[PDB]
Amino acid sequence: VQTQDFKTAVQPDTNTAQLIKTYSNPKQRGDK
Repeated sequence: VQTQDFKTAVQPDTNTAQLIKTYSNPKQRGDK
């Protein structure tokens, strides 16, 4: 899972979110 370019109030790059993204959306690019 790729990290986002920068953090946002609505979308923080939390470890829990990245763990959920493994099965929810593993193909997200992360390029804003």
